[PDB]
Amino acid sequence: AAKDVKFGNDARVKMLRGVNVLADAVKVTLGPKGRNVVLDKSFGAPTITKDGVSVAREIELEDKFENMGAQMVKEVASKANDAAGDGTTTATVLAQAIITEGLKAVAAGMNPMDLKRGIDKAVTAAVEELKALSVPCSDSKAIAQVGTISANSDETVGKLIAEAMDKVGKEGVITVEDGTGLQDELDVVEGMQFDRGYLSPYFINKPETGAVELESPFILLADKKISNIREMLPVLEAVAKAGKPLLIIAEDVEGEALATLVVNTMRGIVKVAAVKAPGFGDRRKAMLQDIATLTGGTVISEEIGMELEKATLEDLGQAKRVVINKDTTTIIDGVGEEAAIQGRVAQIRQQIEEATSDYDREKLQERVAKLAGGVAVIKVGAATEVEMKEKKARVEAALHATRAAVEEGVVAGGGVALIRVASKLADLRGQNEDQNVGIKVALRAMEAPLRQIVLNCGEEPSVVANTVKGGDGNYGYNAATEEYGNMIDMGILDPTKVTRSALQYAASVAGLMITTECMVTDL
Amino acid sequence: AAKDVKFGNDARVKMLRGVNVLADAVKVTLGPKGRNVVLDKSFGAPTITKDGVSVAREIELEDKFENMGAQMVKEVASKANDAAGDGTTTATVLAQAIITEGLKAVAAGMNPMDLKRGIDKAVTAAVEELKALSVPCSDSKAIAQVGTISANSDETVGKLIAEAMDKVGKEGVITVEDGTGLQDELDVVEGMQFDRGYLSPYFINKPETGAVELESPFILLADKKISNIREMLPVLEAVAKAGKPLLIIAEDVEGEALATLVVNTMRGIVKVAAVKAPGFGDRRKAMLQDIATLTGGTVISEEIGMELEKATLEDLGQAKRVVINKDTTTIIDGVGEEAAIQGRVAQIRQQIEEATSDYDREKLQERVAKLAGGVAVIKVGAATEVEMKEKKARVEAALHATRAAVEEGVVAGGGVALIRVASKLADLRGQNEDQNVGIKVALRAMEAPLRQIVLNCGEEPSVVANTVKGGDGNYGYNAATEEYGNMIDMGILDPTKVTRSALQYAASVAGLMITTECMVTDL
Amino acid sequence: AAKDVKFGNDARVKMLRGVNVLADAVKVTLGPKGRNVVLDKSFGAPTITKDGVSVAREIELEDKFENMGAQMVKEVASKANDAAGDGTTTATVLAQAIITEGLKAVAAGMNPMDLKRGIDKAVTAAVEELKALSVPCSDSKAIAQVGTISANSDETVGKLIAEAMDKVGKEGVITVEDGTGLQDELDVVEGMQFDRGYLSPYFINKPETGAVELESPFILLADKKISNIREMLPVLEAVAKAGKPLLIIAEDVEGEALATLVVNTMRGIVKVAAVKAPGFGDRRKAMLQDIATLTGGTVISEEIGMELEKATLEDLGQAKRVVINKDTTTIIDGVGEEAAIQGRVAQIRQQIEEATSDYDREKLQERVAKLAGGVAVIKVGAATEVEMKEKKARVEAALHATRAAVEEGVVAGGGVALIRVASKLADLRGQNEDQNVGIKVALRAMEAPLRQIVLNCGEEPSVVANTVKGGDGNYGYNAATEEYGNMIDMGILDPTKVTRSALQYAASVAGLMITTECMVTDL
Ligand SMILES: Nc1ncnc2c1ncn2[C@@H]1O[C@H](COP(=O)(O)OP(=O)(O)OP(=O)(O)O)[C@@H](O)[C@H]1O
Ligand SMILES: Nc1ncnc2c1ncn2[C@@H]1O[C@H](COP(=O)(O)OP(=O)(O)OP(=O)(O)O)[C@@H](O)[C@H]1O
Ligand SMILES: Nc1ncnc2c1ncn2[C@@H]1O[C@H](COP(=O)(O)OP(=O)(O)OP(=O)(O)O)[C@@H](O)[C@H]1O
Ligand SMILES: [Mg+2]
Ligand SMILES: [Mg+2]
Ligand SMILES: [Mg+2]
Repeated sequence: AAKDVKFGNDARVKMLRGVNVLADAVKVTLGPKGRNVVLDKSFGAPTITKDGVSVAREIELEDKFENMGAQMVKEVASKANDAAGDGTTTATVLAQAIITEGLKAVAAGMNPMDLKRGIDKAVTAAVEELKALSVPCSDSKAIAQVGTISANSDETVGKLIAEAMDKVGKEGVITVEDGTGLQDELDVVEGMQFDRGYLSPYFINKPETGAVELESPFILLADKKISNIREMLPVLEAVAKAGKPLLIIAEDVEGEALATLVVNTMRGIVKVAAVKAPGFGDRRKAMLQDIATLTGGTVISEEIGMELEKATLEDLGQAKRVVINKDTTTIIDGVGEEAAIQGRVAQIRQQIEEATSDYDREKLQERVAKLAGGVAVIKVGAATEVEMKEKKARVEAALHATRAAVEEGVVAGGGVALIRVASKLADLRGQNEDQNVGIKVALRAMEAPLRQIVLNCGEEPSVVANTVKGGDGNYGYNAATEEYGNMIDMGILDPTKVTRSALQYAASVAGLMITTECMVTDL
Repeated sequence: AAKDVKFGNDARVKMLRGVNVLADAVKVTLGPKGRNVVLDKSFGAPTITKDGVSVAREIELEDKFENMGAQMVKEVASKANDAAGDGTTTATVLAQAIITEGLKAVAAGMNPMDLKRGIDKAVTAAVEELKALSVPCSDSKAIAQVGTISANSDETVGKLIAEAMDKVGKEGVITVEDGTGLQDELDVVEGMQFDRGYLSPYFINKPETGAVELESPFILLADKKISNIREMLPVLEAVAKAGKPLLIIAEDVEGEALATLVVNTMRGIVKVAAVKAPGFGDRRKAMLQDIATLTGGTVISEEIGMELEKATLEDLGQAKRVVINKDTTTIIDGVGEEAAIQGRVAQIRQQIEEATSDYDREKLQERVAKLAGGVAVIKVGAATEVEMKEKKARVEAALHATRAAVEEGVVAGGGVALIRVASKLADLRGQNEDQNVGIKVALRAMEAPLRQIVLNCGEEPSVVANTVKGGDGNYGYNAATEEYGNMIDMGILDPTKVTRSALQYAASVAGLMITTECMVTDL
Repeated sequence: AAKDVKFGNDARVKMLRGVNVLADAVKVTLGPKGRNVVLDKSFGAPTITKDGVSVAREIELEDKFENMGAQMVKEVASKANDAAGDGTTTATVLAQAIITEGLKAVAAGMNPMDLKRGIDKAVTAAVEELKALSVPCSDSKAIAQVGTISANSDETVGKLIAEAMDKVGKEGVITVEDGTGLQDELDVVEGMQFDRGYLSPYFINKPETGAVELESPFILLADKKISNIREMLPVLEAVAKAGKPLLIIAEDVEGEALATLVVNTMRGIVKVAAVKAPGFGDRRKAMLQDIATLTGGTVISEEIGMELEKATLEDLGQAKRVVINKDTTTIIDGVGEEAAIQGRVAQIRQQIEEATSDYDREKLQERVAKLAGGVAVIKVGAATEVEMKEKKARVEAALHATRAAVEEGVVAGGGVALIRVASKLADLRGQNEDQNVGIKVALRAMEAPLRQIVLNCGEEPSVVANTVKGGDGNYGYNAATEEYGNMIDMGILDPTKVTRSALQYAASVAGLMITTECMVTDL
């Protein structure tokens, strides 16, 4: 079953109360003045983390309708999180701001659909304007700063990510592991990364992220593509011994060879993942060799024409870790000696001398980049296990945000980017008055992030907001030092990606909420 | 179990209260001014859809008798929905209007049976009069408009359906799929559609609609009719490999061949559907070939006399999708090359030159139409999964209504058609006064839809109603612009089919409700 | 599920109340004036032990939030206990002191993060300063005193530990067993200890401490490394007879031999642990022989080149007890005669005469130390089983603390060390006022231990504190005699390790607690 059915105003006030409890609990957290949130545990000491996200996860309300409103806006943070891995609190205060004024306009008699249309138009133009302002990333200091800011005042994690990207760039892979010990640790181990993915998706390992991950696995470099089981038999058994995954790098991922791997790892003997030698055609064989040289068992190549059968137990290689993902196959560390690797480099280096053309030159540079690009490993600091798991989360998000920042650039942080955008949209209008109110609702909500940051400092939101709007460009308020200045020069940046995402998800959920004619729930 | 038994007036007031709660919740929704309904979910954010239907599904009342009244009238929307796929809200306000005045007349002492007879007579004549007024559909713009109107202000879905029907007409099949991505998408893939249905009803797949649906299935064109298992063995095994359905298009659906398909797909090996080559006799073989040319493996024909055995692995064909239904067998996309297809066209095109007669000419044109008629695919827009599933529903209904409109035409929308009909019946009378009151009850209820649309706009129902009744023809009120004008010229049309259905189901359930001498329910 | 969510001050007062109940219950206990705590049992008489730890284990509160605060600070004692095995009560009063003033500062409006930073800085410098003051241990009387003090006024246990360490030093192993009878017991049985650990981490026995323990096991000294099963067959069967564990001491722990032991003890026949002959290379064989001479079956050596097969049933040796751990393999008691042992000593003693060099001299001395170093066994006094199990705990902790004291020295007890450290940090400052308050909070809490000890005596904390701070160095208050004096001269010492640990864990948990923006718990 029997349902309770309402109609009219009574659903709106319920929703609003529910989003307010959630947003108010979450938004404090934001702003350096407030610090941490505690999250209760059934056993032992509570968790202390400054996660807006950590706070949101705990919010559930008694009133069924208020709880619905809270769970709905909670979707904002989660989507912003999944998409950018940062800015969930910012997204939550933007949503509350849009929902609050939007529902007030509805109560005033304004058309919900028009309000939503206006909000949408403002967000569409705001995003374009955000792209126009955003400017790209810089060297490791800037990367560290952005990372720190995106991790909420962990400058350590910020530096780590910046250094890791300085080593491998985007190209290498960057990974995060629990720390070997209680320090933030950043080290480049020989990542060779080449562009497959796995085959049968059924190779997916623990990483729910749609990847696979092997630790100290063995690496069969079938250089030729694998003809026979026979050729595999020796390596498959070496991998049969437990804890040693096997990674098959044959000329392409086979039928024959692949089919066997799928069946064997299907029966629990020798878990195993397969990927092609990189590229196509000729370069494929040359690349399959670069992997051999890196993982130490240098297989007599496909280029040579020698087979997997040629490939042997010597052929098998090994690395502390290998991941095969959306990106690639990435081998982290490698048996292959630097001697062999650096020697291989010298070879290809002459190839470029000999090579008549640019094409051969391009193809060679592609190989050196893959084989030398390497990989950067971020170990979250540790001791105790709780703090270690927490810092790991921050490093993960900070990395994600910084990566985005590097691609298309970051914008002034401290909520000033959205304020500059809002001021540029002062003349934006819609098809009618109600749509115009919706536009204004959105532009007003764009000041909320800066205002909450200031409020958390113990300062006056309107005064600081008024002063920032007074200047222009990167002029903003540094909440850490409580001084005005050039946000970029002070190193307070936000990846354009997280700002954009926070705004779009906030407007999206807000738009939905806005129109509720009738509500139905269990009695 | 022990029952509670009432009698007399007390059942009527209960029913009326129950239909009022349901109808009032539903009818707001209707009218552009009101927007969406929210439907609560046990997990996550509520659903926002503007579905009268969505609202009705949630309505259940505490008082057992009131709940009975609500569940009864709820049958109106569901039947109108099943029959026309649109107009459920319109049907619900017509029912409430008829039930309300009808029960009042009963309370006044009027004979229930006569009241029902009068209502029935008015509806019978009204439907005839509705047919007299209705006028047929037009080109893609009109189709888009009607579709939009039938989808409640989704002009996008309206355009899609209109374009899809412009491509294949009625003849081709039109289908709807979840969008590949988050856009309304409309594309014609080579539908060849021929008239069967499936040899065994036990071939129905998941589509509860009594159709079976295969994705990228293999197509055996047994041109000759299939003699042997032997001939099937090769194709059956190719289909044995999983995910590839098999579609058997042999000269007719067999015994021999059919029986095998029924047994094999019965054991989970090679799921499989069979249909005849189209038509009978000679044309059958020629048509079975058109399918071959379309699905790419051109089987040596029955016309030739070559067999299924002649037919091979080359013979097997393939298409992204095939549906076998009430309509036909429809192959969407096809392996068969345009080269082959267009060449086949040229052949038959000369056949028409050579052909002595009209008969041969007709038969040939039938084949080109089937092979060229093609098929239109409507992809509801996507991102996120919720909105995507919703828009898909709207496109489905809009399509259904527009299809009906194209067949026998549409009538002025905005509730004006029923108002014109009602005015034409002002002199209608029955066998007695009570029957006359029933007639008047029905004619009065016919104004309800226009009045509710206006009420939802925030305007005055009586004033607008009075003004529309004042003019005539397609003169009506445009609720979107709040201007009077020619409904047809403004593109506000309703398929005559949904209007007729809404009225008949409303009168039908209303008639039933009207007479309740005694009521029995569980204690 | 549903959660209750609070925010603001209300979490802090709850936490504080919870830590106060726990700390107040625990801190009495500390100080000689108060004696014991009773712990209720479901059956029989209550347990009487003076364990702060015993009291903490029983603390659970009704109010869910207060209980959380109690369980959180309870983590302080447990970690200090795991790390130093003493000073849990001291750690608890330091935590209460830091938490109390820290939360007061927060309520006053001070920045939690800065408060925590200040506390952390003070603790970091305090620990450095603690190292500067600490001074190393001395002969058995001093060891006894420190042990007694660390065991809370069991001078008996103190003497035992001191004597045990005087026998074997650190080098020998010291162990604790339930008393054979109701006395503090203390005896050196021939421990020969060398550094392995176990070949397989699946040899771990009852001892949860990550060790193995065998009673009267048989000792196979495979001097040569074990080639064959054949060689093992005789000894494996002798060990097959039950209750006699087998310890394999072959040239190294094998593959061949090791693999067999893992499989056999895996099937419940002959439980068995394997360890290498000590060292590498040549010295390995010589050392493997020292074990033979000690466990009585002197195996024809690896040095000789004779094999396990050479080794026989005579070869097998036996000892009341053997433990294989983090430290080593340690054989306690031995079949091997003193005749053989002392004779072996004479041999190696001449080796030193002959030996040309220092290297050979060093290697030989290493062997005599291992073979003669011996082992000290501490039997907690007994009758009745309850008291016996209790005294055993005290001896274990006292031993642990005294061992730490011997390594890097002890500091003045009675809480004076922390008071001296605090006075040396009077000018320590941070980045801002809030950080300065945090520093002061920590320095103030450092007086808490001495103040509680005095309070438990029935004296005035402020007066005694004031007087101790008045003097300097090891000047302190002897709570047993209620006289001031030189803490070291009076034998009141604390291992620097327990003092350091108590302070760090107290500050660590206190720091966490301090910042709670919001709290979430089950309804
Ligand atoms: N010194 C500073 N002055 C002003 N604003 C700052 C400063 N440091 C960081 N910020 C801003 O705070 C926001 C990022 O903090 P945080 O990561 O806590 O927010 P969030 O990402 O929304 O919350 P969460 O990380 O839990 O999702 C950004 O807009 C950032 O620019
Ligand atoms: N611009 C307009 N002016 C007047 N009436 C309009 C306008 N647009 C649509 N309508 C009318 O609204 C009705 C269709 O809307 P809707 O689909 O919401 O009603 P419904 O089909 O009864 O509800 P549901 O689709 O949930 O069953 C039609 O009678 C249509 O002509
Ligand atoms: N004669 C004494 N005068 C002053 N203080 C003393 C005296 N004897 C012991 N103490 C002090 O009491 C403390 C050790 O006692 P105790 O072991 O009870 O404390 P605890 O280790 O914190 O509690 P628990 O052992 O249950 O963890 C030390 O700081 C020690 O120096
Ligand atoms: Mg963040
Ligand atoms: Mg409709
Ligand atoms: Mg103690």
